[PDB]
Amino acid sequence: MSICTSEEWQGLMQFTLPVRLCKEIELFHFDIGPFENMWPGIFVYMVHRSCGTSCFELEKLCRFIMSVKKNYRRVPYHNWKHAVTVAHCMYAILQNNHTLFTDLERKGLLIACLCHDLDHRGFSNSYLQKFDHPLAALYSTSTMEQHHFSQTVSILQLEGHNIFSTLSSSEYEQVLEIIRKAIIATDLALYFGNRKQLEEMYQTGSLNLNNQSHRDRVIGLMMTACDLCSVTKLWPVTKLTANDIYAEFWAEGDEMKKLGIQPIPMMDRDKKDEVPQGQLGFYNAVAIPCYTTLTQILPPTEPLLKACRDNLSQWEKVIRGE
Ligand SMILES: [Mg+2]
Ligand SMILES: [Zn+2]
Repeated sequence: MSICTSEEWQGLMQFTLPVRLCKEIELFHFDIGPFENMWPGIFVYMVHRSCGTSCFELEKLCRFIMSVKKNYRRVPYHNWKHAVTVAHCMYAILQNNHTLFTDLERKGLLIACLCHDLDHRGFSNSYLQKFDHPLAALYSTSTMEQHHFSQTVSILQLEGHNIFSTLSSSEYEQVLEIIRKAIIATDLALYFGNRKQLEEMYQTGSLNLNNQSHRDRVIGLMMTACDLCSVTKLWPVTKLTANDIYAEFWAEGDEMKKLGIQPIPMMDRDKKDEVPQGQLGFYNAVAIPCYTTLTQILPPTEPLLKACRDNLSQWEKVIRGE
């Protein structure tokens, strides 16, 4: 476990945000990349704007963030920058659907996003499972997600870190569940079933947001939507990130090789030609449907779908030499 120093959050409480960004965070395609220094501050801004200033305890929040920060590894993809990006997509969905969600749901969904990949190694579930690695035996399914949540909790169990103290033991235990379920939903295995169910539910007319089971399923889709949002950015950003993903996918497949296993096309660095054919598969199979159902459920999220289409169009172009 890694704790933030004394004078990191104190100088971060000093943090104020420039006007130009204030007006641009609100945008779905907004890219946080150009503002590394400013990332902790931006989350806070997003919290405040969505949850309220007097609402969260400030000393605690700032300690919480820099400790979340320091427990993200320096891996190519699933790092501190993934976290804030994913957090940002949430804020964008939330802002456009603010009232649909309660003040606890919004509190918890934003904190969950930031924490959803905590202590990621750059290794997939399947890897840790087909091998072991103690984590696949401790958490048998949704291996890494279960770790991610656990770590969130450990971070909350630190001196001055428990931002949720000021809640009622009723609310406190409610929000830990919203998080747990949220962090778990980002296991992409679940997503496929969850979308069809939701597809089904919307298509028949059954979907009801007062239904806690329905609700949970909707929140699920949101988490998938955010965890993937880099496919919703402008093309050059989108393309750069794919490098980082693969950087990890390959380092993984290499270790499969290193210990006598033959990795799929997607984690085979000698198979870089098939990538754009895989990306097209992934957009069509996974991302397009994901943002499609989500737009039906929540119409203020159609922009996310467009961005994704546009990016699919680009991938098609790479395939045909252009
Ligand atoms: Mg993850
Ligand atoms: Zn993720």
